[PDB]
Amino acid sequence: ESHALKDPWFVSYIPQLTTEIVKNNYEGDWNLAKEALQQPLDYVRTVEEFWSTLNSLPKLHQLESSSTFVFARNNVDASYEAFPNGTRIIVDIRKAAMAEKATAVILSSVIGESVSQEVCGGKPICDVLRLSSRPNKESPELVRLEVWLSDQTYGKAVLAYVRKALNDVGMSQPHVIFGESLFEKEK
Ligand SMILES: [Ca+2]
Ligand SMILES: [Cl-]
Ligand SMILES: [Mg+2]
Repeated sequence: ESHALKDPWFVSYIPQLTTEIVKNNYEGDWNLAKEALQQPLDYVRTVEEFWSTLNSLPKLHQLESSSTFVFARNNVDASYEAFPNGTRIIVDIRKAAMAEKATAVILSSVIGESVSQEVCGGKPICDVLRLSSRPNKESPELVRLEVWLSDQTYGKAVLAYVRKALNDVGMSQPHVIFGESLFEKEK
């Protein structure tokens, strides 16, 4: 007795890219780069499949992979340009011993529709989730989680909800950092 997800999520991994590499090889189109370079993992359709696929991922906090893992609702295009008026919520997890649980909390909150129900009036707004290793000199095991929203007017409220969710299960500054980045600004 599987439990269906509200929507299926297409899960893949992509190599690390840069604006210049995408400009020079993929006509500036990050979605084309993704289509050209991704490897599929699964199209998750049930709660059980979600957990199976998540548990199969590399330990990004142990530098097992340089790839970005993407979860895309209904296989939506995962480029900024496919999110007009959108924003990204960034969650940086500095503490390696918290990365797996933070990832589980954030991904399950969205894929299980808690964010939609509790923040967005039941409308699907969070349509892409990304997960990457992003070490820096201050934080050599940093994992970066991104939540991409189709409508920037929900950004502050989604951030607050996800922050509270993490705080409630033991994860707060300085172990995790939150930010928001409008797609129109970044572009
Ligand atoms: Ca296509
Ligand atoms: Cl915090
Ligand atoms: Mg499958």
